[PDB]
Amino acid sequence: MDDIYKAAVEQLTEEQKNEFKAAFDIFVLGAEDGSISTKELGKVMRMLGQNPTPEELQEMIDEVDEDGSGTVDFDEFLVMMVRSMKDDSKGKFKRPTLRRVRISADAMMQALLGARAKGHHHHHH
Ligand SMILES: NCCCCCCNS(=O)(=O)c1cccc2c(Cl)cccc12
Ligand SMILES: [Ca+2]
Repeated sequence: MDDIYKAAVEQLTEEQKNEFKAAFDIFVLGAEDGSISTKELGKVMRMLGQNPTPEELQEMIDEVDEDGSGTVDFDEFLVMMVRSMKDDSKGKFKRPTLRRVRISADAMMQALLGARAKGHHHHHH
């Protein structure tokens, strides 16, 4: 990924990396290679209530696939989380376009992370 994103991944503390790593494992749940691909990508999207097609799944991976690997590995999935975090920027001018569907990284992470304790009423989630 980008040098900046790469640094961001390394910057994350043990807890931060562990927190993100949880999504990676869940994302590649059953993944033979262990990386997140379109098949795995769609699985996570389904959990979030999204059902993107294979074409969309590959495109989504490309977003975090600077190397054009086509898949989101441990370092790649971390970049996605970092990308959304950016310099504390969210954006609201994007509006529904060239997609019509917007999924927040934080919301997605909670969907994947929220599979153990709590999750019934968030509360400090
Ligand atoms: N404010 C949100 C920041 C934008 C970055 C999130 C991307 N938003 S996204 O809809 O393209 C998206 C959602 C969930 C998982 C994704 C995976 Cl595993 C790969 C690629 C895209 C993914
Ligand atoms: Ca990659």
